[PDB]
Amino acid sequence: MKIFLDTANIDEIRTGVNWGIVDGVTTNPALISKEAVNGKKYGDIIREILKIVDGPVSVEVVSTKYEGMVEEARKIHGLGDNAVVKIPMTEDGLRAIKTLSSEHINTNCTLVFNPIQALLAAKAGVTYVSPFVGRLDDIGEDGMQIIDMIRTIFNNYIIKTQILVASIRNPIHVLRSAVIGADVVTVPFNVLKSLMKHPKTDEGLAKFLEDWKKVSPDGKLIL
Amino acid sequence: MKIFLDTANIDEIRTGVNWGIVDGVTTNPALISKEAVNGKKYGDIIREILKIVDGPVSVEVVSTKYEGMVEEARKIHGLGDNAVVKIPMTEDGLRAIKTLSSEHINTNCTLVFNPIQALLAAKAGVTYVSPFVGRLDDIGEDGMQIIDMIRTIFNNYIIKTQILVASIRNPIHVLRSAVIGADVVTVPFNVLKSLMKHPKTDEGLAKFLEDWKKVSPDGKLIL
Amino acid sequence: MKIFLDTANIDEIRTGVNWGIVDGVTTNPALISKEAVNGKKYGDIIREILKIVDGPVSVEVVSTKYEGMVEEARKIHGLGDNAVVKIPMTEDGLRAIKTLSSEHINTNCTLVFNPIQALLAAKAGVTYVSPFVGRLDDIGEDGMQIIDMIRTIFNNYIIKTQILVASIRNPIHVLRSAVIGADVVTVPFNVLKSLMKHPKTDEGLAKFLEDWKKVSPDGKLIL
Amino acid sequence: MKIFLDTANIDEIRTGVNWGIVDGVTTNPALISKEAVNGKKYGDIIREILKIVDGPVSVEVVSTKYEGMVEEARKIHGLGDNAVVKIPMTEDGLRAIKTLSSEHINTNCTLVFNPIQALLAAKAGVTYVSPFVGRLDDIGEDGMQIIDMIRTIFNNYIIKTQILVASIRNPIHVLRSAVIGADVVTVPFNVLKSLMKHPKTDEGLAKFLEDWKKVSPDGKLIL
Amino acid sequence: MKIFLDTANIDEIRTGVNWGIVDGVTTNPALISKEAVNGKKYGDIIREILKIVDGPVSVEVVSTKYEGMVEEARKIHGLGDNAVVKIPMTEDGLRAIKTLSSEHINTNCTLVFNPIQALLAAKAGVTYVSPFVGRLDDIGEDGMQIIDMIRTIFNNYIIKTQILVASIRNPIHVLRSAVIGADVVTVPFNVLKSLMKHPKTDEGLAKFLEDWKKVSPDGKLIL
Amino acid sequence: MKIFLDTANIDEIRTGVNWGIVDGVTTNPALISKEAVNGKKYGDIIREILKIVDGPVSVEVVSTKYEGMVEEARKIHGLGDNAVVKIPMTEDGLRAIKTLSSEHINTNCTLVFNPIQALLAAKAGVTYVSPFVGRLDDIGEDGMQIIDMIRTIFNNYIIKTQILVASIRNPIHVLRSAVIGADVVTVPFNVLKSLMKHPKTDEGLAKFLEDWKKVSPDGKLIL
Amino acid sequence: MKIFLDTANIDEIRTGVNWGIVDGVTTNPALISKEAVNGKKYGDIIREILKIVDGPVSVEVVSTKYEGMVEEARKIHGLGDNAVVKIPMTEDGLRAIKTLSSEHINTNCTLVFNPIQALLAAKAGVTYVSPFVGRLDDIGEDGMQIIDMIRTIFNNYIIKTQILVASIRNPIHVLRSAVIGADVVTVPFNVLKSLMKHPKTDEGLAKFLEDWKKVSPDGKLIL
Amino acid sequence: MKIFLDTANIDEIRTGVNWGIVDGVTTNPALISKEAVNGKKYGDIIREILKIVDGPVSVEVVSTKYEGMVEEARKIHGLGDNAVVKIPMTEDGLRAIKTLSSEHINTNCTLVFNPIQALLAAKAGVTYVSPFVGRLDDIGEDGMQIIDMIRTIFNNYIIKTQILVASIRNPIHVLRSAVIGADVVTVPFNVLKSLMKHPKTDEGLAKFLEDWKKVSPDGKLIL
Ligand SMILES: *[C@@H](CO)[C@@H](O)[C@H](O)[C@H](O)COP(=O)(O)O
Ligand SMILES: *[C@@H](CO)[C@@H](O)[C@H](O)[C@H](O)COP(=O)(O)O
Ligand SMILES: *[C@@H](CO)[C@@H](O)[C@H](O)[C@H](O)COP(=O)(O)O
Ligand SMILES: *[C@@H](CO)[C@@H](O)[C@H](O)[C@H](O)COP(=O)(O)O
Ligand SMILES: *[C@@H](CO)[C@@H](O)[C@H](O)[C@H](O)COP(=O)(O)O
Ligand SMILES: *[C@@H](CO)[C@@H](O)[C@H](O)[C@H](O)COP(=O)(O)O
Ligand SMILES: *[C@@H](CO)[C@@H](O)[C@H](O)[C@H](O)COP(=O)(O)O
Ligand SMILES: *[C@@H](CO)[C@@H](O)[C@H](O)[C@H](O)COP(=O)(O)O
Repeated sequence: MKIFLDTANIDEIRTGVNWGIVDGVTTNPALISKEAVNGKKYGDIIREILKIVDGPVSVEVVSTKYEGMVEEARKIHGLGDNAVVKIPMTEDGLRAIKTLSSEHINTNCTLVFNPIQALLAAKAGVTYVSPFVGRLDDIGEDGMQIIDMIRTIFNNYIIKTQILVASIRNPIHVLRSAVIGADVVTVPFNVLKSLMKHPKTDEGLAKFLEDWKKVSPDGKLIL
Repeated sequence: MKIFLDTANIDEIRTGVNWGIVDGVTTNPALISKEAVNGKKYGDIIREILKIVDGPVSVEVVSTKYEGMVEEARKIHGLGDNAVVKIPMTEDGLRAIKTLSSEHINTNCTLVFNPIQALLAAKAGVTYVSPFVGRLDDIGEDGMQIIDMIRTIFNNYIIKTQILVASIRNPIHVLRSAVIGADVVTVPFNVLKSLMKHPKTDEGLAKFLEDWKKVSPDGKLIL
Repeated sequence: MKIFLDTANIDEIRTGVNWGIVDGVTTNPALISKEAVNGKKYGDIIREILKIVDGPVSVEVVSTKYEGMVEEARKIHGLGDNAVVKIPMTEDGLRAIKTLSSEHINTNCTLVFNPIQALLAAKAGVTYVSPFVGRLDDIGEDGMQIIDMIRTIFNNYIIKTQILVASIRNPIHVLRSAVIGADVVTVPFNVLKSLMKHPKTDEGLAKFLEDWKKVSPDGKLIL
Repeated sequence: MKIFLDTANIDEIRTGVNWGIVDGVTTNPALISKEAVNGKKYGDIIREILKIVDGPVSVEVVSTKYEGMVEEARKIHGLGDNAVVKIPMTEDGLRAIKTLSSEHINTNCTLVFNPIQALLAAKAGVTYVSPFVGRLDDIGEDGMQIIDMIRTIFNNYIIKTQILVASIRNPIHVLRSAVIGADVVTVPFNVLKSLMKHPKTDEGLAKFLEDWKKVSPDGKLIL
Repeated sequence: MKIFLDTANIDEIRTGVNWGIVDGVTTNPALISKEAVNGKKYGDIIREILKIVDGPVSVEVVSTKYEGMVEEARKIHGLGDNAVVKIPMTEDGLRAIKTLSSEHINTNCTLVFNPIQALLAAKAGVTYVSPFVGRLDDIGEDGMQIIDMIRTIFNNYIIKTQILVASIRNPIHVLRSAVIGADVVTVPFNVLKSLMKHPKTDEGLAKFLEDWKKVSPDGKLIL
Repeated sequence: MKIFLDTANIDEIRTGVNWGIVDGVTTNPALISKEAVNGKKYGDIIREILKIVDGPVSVEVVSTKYEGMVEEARKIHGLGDNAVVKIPMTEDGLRAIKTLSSEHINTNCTLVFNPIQALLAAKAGVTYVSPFVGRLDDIGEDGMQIIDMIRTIFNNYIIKTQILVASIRNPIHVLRSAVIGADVVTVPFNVLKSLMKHPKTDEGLAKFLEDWKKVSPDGKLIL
Repeated sequence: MKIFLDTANIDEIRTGVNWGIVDGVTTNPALISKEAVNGKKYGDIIREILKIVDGPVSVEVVSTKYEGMVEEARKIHGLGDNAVVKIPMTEDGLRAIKTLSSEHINTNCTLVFNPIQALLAAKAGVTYVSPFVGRLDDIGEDGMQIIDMIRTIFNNYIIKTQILVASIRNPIHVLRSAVIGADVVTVPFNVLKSLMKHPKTDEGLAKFLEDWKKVSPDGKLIL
Repeated sequence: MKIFLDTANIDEIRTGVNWGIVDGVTTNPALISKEAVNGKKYGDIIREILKIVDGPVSVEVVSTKYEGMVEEARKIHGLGDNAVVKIPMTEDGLRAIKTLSSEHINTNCTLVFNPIQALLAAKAGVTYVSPFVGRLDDIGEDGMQIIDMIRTIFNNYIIKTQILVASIRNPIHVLRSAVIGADVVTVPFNVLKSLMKHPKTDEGLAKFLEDWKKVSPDGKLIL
């Protein structure tokens, strides 16, 4: 399972990549506008992320019309080969995905909330589909159930579109995604950081360190 | 999963084709007779759909006897290579399917209501079998259970006939067909258009464009 | 399980009542406005339905504010003892239900789309809660799964609010509701009419008539 | 589980009643007309069965209209207190059932092929409902599944209508009805007699009989 | 769960009665004829078992005709109040069971090999029904599945007939009968003795013995 | 299922109670110190919450030693009859719960992370036990599974301690708690507010309002 | 679920009693012989535990013959009304249990390794039966499966013998016993103390007291 | 499944290796410091184990910083080709694993307590990942459930990191690991010794020896 960082915060992206545990980044217009404050331009932020991340970087078009979407998508693609064009699940979005796929531009269909939407995006040739589990949780349905059904549907038809679980809120979204077999999760930094941690890891490390002081006073392993 | 449009209405077909999510069309004598009013003739309707749709186009014979069905099927085949001959599940229909299969004329066995009917159609060599889920629902049995059994039976014997789910009434027939693994669904236009839609997609799109207005006055993505 | 008729059409209600299989009626503002055209007034439609139907008749308030809802609910209550006040699942609607319940005015909480909303309505003391299965089917979620969860939740806490399955589109919504154990279904007239019918009932009746003609050419039973 | 005999053949009924395992009888127009030959009249056949069978005896109306059904029902009732009036699942039949039940005349609703039909018959007050399992088997659906659903539905609502499994063709219909918990099965005579039999019973009897000739030559148990 | 001994050997019964774990006895013509050798008469054997065993003692008739079975059953009854008359699952056997039940003579229907035979014996009023699990195992059918189905059936109808698992061959027949909830098992003596034993029991005692030798060489518990 | 608000924010508590959907409040030392800023005293905050909430108000002791806990608990209890003393799952906490239970002071055992801790608290007589699902989610285990096991354990032993699900982060914790059958959930305000809402409720209300304008221009229900 | 301490060590018993979570004690000749060193005698140990523990205190006989066991059991009973006589699963042990049960001396059958042994002990009238889960684990079978079967068997027959899970090695034996519904677990002291503990309890407690220092310098709760 | 020995005790390792059932060894700082007492040095213990064991030997770094870990890991690697570097699940440990993996130095990520940590370690390229089942049992969570999830996750993504079950306490951890399909278990010596043994193996051997003595008083097989 690949793990993407769901942020436009450059410092978070740097730190996450410096852990070697981040395989790419997803952004969206909200996450970008959060960071485009106090003189920082959205265009510089996008170029900087594309520079520092070796893996895919998902960047969302803002136009709602087919022509504007394909035009913006070609510009996004021109910024670097790791750019992935994020495109909403709409009638025009699907048309744009089909055209862009034929042009060998990688695409990520976003704002997906049920398995049939996901299937339609795959039929259009989309590289990744992003169902939003947290926003489903918000409306009182277990979002992970939609991930499970997409995985089954994609398995049934040997679909090559990757399932990119998005709107992740907690480490159990991540655990359930991995057990289901989703291709990718995208996580906020706070969630990313918690995935490495466990209280018994902390405790066991402290105890081993104390045990070793009985045999080596300076805490080193001299071999 | 392939998605066909279940209509003889030219504008619905034109619209759904232009969306890029319609892989074919199914018709029947009722659908065609609805469009053959105020001047239009059934031959023009059939020829016009064949022209618009690159994928399979299923057209039903009207004869009930073997010889009439085979003669009408050859005339339907003559209209274009993408024509598929729809034939009812009857003794004469099965004989016709076996004859036409040997002539390499694609066939679609219709009016199928249980799994063993579907198996018999497959044994006669039919290209597609169309179980009617909505008409089973109407009589108080969950029509999707028949799709699940047909899928298992066809998997057991490596059967190459495609399951074409028909008499579809709502987007859950479509969801459950995909989870089962049916090869094709054919859907009325009203159903097809709903498949792309979800209120959270609409809410999330409107919110993203509002966020973007905080960094781009004219709502543009300049890169 | 009670079966209500989901219409404001007086001819449909008269017919279903005469069949003896209609235990009540649900209306909403869409249904009522469909009938109050070309002269007929909405207050007259409501009153005629109250007169015809011996069972509960659900009539929805139009105000969105607590004070207006309660005022409208009292005028609804005053039209006849079988009137039930239909109230939307909103903050003001919950407050209205709590007040009307304390006044021994029967209430029906509507526009419910997940099990926790249904629980909230039951906690406000609502007489009936109406989850909309067909509108969930429309957005790609199996609406009956919400009914199943509500039944389990209500069973857990011995809740007395009745589950009134609404937005019903087909006889399998009805079948599954009964298997789950929902208290009420409300159905449109074309669904109601299908519930009695089965092709093997029709076929068996015809056959038994022919059998009887052998021992009695007139077709009567003389005992 | 009560066990009824599904026949109008007086020799079969006598033979089966003579065994102590027959709790009642069901007839229908076909079963009666098969026996009403060679100067034998349907009225005598019915009266004879009523006299010989302590338990319920189900006798089917032939009128298809409400008023004719109620009039035939009362005449059937007048033939004996054990008579039960068999009435088809139609709009007129439901109306007739509701009238007869209020007159304390026992009823049996027949020609039932799905669970919601069975529920409607129970809601009209019918004493017994008879789903036809064999005729469902004939059309490619496992009829016993319908019994299972009706049992669950009736349990959910504490329904007092007895489930009378009809159109029984083999002893596995009977076994499955008992495991489900149906209240009654009605069986043809050939099925009835097979229910007592098993090859290991026969083989065991013969061995014990031979084992006993070792200790007692004449085959007696002198105590 | 009650536990009976399945034998006619007086020494086995005497030994098992000494243990306090045998609740009754079953015999059959094969078992009785094995002990009636070298001048021991079957009449003596039956009387001595009745005297030794406080609980039910099952003794099988030898006639196959109704009158003879009822006559023999009455002689058996007269031998002691704890006598239970064992009667085969046949047409005359069901008739005899019904007659004897009405005479308040306890009965045990034997040579039962499926659940419907067990149901029929229960409907005749039988006190105990004895399905033969070992003989089903012999013919390649898991005999315990029949016990499971009988338990479910008897539970569905609140049947008072006790399930007496017979033809037991090993301790797992016993374990599974207890997990199912059968009322009684009857076991051969070699099975009965095995039920108390387990190698970890034997090992644990020896070790506790050795431990106590450290504290008290005497081997006593002076309190 | 009772719903508590998990906050010490007086404005949130006022608003939640003014919806009639809040059955009590839980606090802890963190939530209280959040509000005890800029001249507001912790003691006034606790008294104010106890004043405005009619249901239970859980207030946590700060002492870690048994004597300090029982002393603080008696002071908390003295502030009002709705006060519940929140006590951590420690050796001294359990001793304090036992003493306080005998004094008829209601208690809430907090910081519970597995089902056996919950059982020990119930054995001590605790009124409520609070397992922390969100903090389990944080460490990579599905916290709701612990709620499920506690419910089963409590069911097994007819335990009267109420399960109070705490550390709730999202509406699916709430839905799963209700399906499991937990006695109480305690939720932050943001979660509380989301429980009432659904996009289809919003949409349906807007549509009904527009439909009614065709029949009543001023949007009122004049009866 | 009752929790007993499985030890003869006086200080462990004293400590666990003072915690309020120990409902009784089990001993065996090995546990006692461990404490009967450096002067202390087994009689003083047994008498001293009986004094400290209000609940049941199980004390094992050392004789292997019926008469010795019954005599030792009467002497154990004489030591206090809370004494329970532990007797192995052997033929003489079962006889002793039956005799002692009639004398109203409470008993505990030990060295039980499968469900049928437990059933036999229950049929002899034993107060508690102790299956050894840890010693089953040692030989490669999951000992908790035996507890689950015993629970089902005892439920089937409304058996009043309490299941006392023994040879417990870890807190998951305890968890699974509670989920199954065993009546009692007996645990070594090391296991008992771990049952109250969890790292997140420790982390959360330390964090709460840190938060409170921001509003109360001396860490006190003044109300 | 490979079986490693989890000890630094050279006498235990020698013994297990001589049995032929030990495929490798795991150590940690606690285990090593237990043996390096009263003269013996830690560097000598490690070297002797590397010499004795032909299979993998896991030796844990003591530094907590990336640079120190890699330096220590290289000195460990240099001691022999069978050395595996054990590295804790921390941010610096993941970085170290990634670096060492690129240097073709085999690694073992330790102190893993949930499936997502195990996934992270596999993504860093670790040779073996060691979840601690016994430490999870200690805190009241069934540690084997984490092994089951890791196996499923690893199967989903065709991950080549081997699952090395650690913190093993009993032979049922071993049994369940094999049923799940874990790649390796590492066991303490007292667990290892039990894996070969079963009381029925011992009993059957004794019996077969007695049987042979009948046909051969010396006890040999002369062929
Ligand atoms: C792009 C899709 O892969 C992502 O940035 C998604 O927009 C977010 O993951 C959605 O998350 P929120 O629901 O928190 O906006
Ligand atoms: C041909 C078979 O695929 C289709 O046109 C079918 O006739 C329809 O799908 C049947 O649907 P209705 O039950 O709505 O006629
Ligand atoms: C009132 C009970 O809430 C009913 O009239 C419901 O409004 C309808 O059943 C909703 O159905 P539609 O989704 O077809 O409007
Ligand atoms: C009356 C209803 O219980 C019965 O006589 C039914 O008509 C028959 O059981 C129907 O059986 P067939 O399918 O064999 O007519
Ligand atoms: C009487 C009925 O309970 C019993 O004695 C049975 O005949 C035997 O249990 C049958 O056993 P076999 O199959 O071993 O004869
Ligand atoms: C008291 C226990 O019922 C509550 O206030 C709990 O402390 C909180 O619910 C714990 O939640 P957090 O994990 O967010 O502190
Ligand atoms: C008596 C029966 O409850 C207990 O003392 C048992 O002897 C022990 O629980 C057995 O445990 P070990 O297997 O550790 O001896
Ligand atoms: C190394 C593999 O990670 C092993 O030595 C582990 O540290 C131990 O198996 C952990 O066991 P304990 O929980 O008994 O220390």
